[PDB]
Amino acid sequence: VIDPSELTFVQEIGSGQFGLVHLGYWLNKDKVAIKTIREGAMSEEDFIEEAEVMMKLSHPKLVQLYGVCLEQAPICLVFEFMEHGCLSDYLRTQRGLFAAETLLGMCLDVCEGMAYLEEACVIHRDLAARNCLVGENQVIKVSDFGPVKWASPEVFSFSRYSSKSDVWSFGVLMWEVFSEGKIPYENRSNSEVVEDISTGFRLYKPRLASTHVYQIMNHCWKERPEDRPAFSRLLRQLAEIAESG
Repeated sequence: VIDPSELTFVQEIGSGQFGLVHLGYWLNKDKVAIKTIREGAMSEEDFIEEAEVMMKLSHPKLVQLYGVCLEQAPICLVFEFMEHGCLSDYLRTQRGLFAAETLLGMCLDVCEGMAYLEEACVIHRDLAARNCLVGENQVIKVSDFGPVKWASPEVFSFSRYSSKSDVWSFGVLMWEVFSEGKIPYENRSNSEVVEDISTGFRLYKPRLASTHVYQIMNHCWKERPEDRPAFSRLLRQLAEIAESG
């Protein structure tokens, strides 16, 4: 589903060399977010292979794609627009207005997304509040798929990604959510956080996080990947708590 240029560009709303993100409209009708590339930022093949897989993946909790622009000019990906920006950003402002029953619902949205990605054998090498989008009333959707404060030990060292590495990250994101968007290990060095985690230190439990939520957070943070629950499991565990909580 290729887009020629039926795209109107409005404002810059995101960046990182691999292109910027603009708020646009497709056909003067649909509000969209357009991710352009740069120049020699991504091989044509890299971006093509990436777009295809992204278009292969679809879940209610992942950001939806409208199409791609290979029709020249900066190459780009047209996503649906998320009316509330990125979670992290939403969690920081709005701080003090969240009910625990609301923050957990958020975590559950990213978990459903992540369960889907997990089964699809996809690894989100950078799961964090900054890559989650808020839209249709609180609904959280994961994006930027297809930062050692979020890396599991196996990543720190061997750079061994996996589905479990994601869960570890998910754990940090939960901390992020429940702390209403605070910086994990803020006052600390990368070549310092590794020290603490390696000894058994874990992010402190946020006030809004109940001991039961914290428990799961600590299960995502087990040293061994195999000791961590799959997202498929995290989802059901989070559900129970939420249900009763």
